[PDB]
Amino acid sequence: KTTLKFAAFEGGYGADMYKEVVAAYEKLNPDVKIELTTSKKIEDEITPGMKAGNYPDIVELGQGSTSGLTETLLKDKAIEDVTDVLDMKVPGENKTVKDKLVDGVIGLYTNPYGGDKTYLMPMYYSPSGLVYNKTLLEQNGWKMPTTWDEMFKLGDEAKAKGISLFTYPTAGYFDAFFNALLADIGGDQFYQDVMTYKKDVWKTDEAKEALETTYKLVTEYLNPDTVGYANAQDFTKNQQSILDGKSLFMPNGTWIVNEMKDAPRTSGFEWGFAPVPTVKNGGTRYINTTIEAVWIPAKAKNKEAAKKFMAYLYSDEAASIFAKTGAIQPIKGNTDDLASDMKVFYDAYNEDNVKAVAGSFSATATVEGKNIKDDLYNAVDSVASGKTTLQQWQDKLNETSNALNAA
Ligand SMILES: CC(=O)N[C@@H]1[C@@H](O[C@@H]2O[C@H](CO)[C@H](O)[C@H](O)[C@H]2O)[C@H](O)[C@@H](CO)O[C@@H]1O
Ligand SMILES: [Ca+2]
Ligand code: NA
Ligand code: NA
Repeated sequence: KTTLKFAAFEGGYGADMYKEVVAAYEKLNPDVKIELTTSKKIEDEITPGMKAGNYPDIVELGQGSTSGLTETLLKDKAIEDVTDVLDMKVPGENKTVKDKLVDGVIGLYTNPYGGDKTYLMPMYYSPSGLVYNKTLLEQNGWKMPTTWDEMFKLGDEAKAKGISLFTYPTAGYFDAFFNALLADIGGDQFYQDVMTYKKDVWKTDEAKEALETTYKLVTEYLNPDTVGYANAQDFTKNQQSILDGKSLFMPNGTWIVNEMKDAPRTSGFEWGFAPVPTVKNGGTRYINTTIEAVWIPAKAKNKEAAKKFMAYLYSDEAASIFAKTGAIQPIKGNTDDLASDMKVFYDAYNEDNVKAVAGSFSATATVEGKNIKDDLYNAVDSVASGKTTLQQWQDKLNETSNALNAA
């Protein structure tokens, strides 16, 4: 009867998840009609509607997308406050969303403005770090490095066999990379200082070491085809180098299995997962808790019906549908009885001296002509191409961060 418009980003977990979730919600609430749209370019799909005033009612699109639409709408104050959804009952169950959510998932990612208001409800619960061919390392006797000195020495040995040490799909995948690396060096509070634009945080030795370590990685041990493929159309080709054995490591999450399931691979390939190495021996290594976001535009016409469907996305019925391709909703018990192909990822949490890290940059203030994500993530391509020095990389980060601190 009543029509709801839902637009969901199609990623490594696939688009058939939302087709099956929408149909299940329409089975529970037959008076609700959901016009589902899935696309790998959500902004280009819904922009004609937003330009014509026909906004979607609910959008699944986490931060760090290629278009940056979620961050743009947060800057423009165009995303509805959905704090009340936490206290809403999940359709078909006798519990609230806040009761089912895992502890600590509400933070700077879900509350980008820094307060207790939730604007981006957490989607998925994927650990992020480095993925590799477990078989290739074992056949060459190469142990998984825990430090970057072991990492660079491994890159020297791999190049003698025609293998580059490092690659990445797009430069945006350094969000989880730096989240772990910054917490590896400076610690928990230091990472929060970076996300909250603490004064002169990028002039600290901890922040300089994270950039210098990433500098040597992308200027010497990078696959020569990485930058040329670091786009929305060719990012799977950089990931394909891992399956072909031409690259050893790349930063990614649990969606990589279903995303590359039909791709060719070296004989006996097996997915390996590990946290991002730290700098010091025996130091704590962090695993990034990568979540996406579901939200409601401020210009949506059917906000109440979208809130009830958003609460349904945390039901057990929707969780079982999402988990078929590796998408683990951030609800309790969802890491129990995990699929076999997810075990190699979540078992990394059981390693010694390994903690979790989560969050993104604070959207509490905006400065004209400055994006801190471009100066840290997107700048990796310029650094790898040789157009940006280590000092220039650090100076622009400090200038933009301190400018956001004063705003
Ligand atoms: C190129 C692309 O769209 N890849 C998506 C991926 O989005 C990327 O996620 C990483 C996370 O480290 C980073 O934020 C990057 O900027 C994003 O483009 C999705 O996370 C997954 C799962 O939805 O599907 C694709 O791989
Ligand atoms: Ca120091
Ligand atoms: Na997962
Ligand atoms: Na999977």
